[PDB]
Amino acid sequence: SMIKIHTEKDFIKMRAAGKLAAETLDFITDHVKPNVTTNSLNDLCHNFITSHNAIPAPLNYKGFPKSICTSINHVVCHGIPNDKPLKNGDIVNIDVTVILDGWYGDTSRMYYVGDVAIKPKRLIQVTYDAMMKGIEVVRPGAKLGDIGYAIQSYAEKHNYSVVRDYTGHGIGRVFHDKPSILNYGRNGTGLTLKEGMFFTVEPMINAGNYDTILSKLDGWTVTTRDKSLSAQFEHTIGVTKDGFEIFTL
Ligand SMILES: [Mn+2]
Ligand SMILES: [Mn+2]
Ligand code: NA
Repeated sequence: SMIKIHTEKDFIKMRAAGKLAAETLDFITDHVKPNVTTNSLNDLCHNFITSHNAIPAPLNYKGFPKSICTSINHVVCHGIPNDKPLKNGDIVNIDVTVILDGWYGDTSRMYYVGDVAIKPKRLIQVTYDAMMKGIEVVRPGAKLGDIGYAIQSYAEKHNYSVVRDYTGHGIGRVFHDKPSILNYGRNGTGLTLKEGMFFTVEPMINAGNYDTILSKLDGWTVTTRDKSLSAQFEHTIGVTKDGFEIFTL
């Protein structure tokens, strides 16, 4: 597979798209509360994005019917906004992608709905830290499998499981580009990271068993086979002379 190598001019564009994607996530926070629907949140983020001269990449992407993904509780990823009210104690991932001047910024976060219990809180914390362990190996000369190994080792040694079938990806003027960034792997295996690569790191971590099911009904929604909670965070990153840069802050 072909890995695109980027110039400084491209980093500039990615910083702007990343920032706008981050700010959308900052913006929606105060709106997440009990008895709000994910449809309301979708419209909020949709209008935030378009009023900043940008396009929501998920809208009609391979038919996806909405502008953001909202994944509640045992939903693992790509949950579709709907009319169901959020409940006190729920956890939700909101995943945004903006296209700004032709360049994609892709990021997701976990949100608490009302007062959340200790177990959900611990799951979210380990997920965030596992993501960061993956990002922290990134530098020219490190190997792609180093990323998945850091994530997997951290999650599993904290007593959680790693979702295998859905991955990070290259990104830039394209939403999903080469290579796949697996969230599991053996250390020191796979292609060599080079200065100027852009990609996402987006691990999904389950409280129960690692096994997931894709909805045949809507074709998008992934849930845990065992109905245990799952959490995810995502950043878009770039490889620099000194390691990594996170664009989605
Ligand atoms: Mn995303
Ligand atoms: Mn992504
Ligand atoms: Na979830």
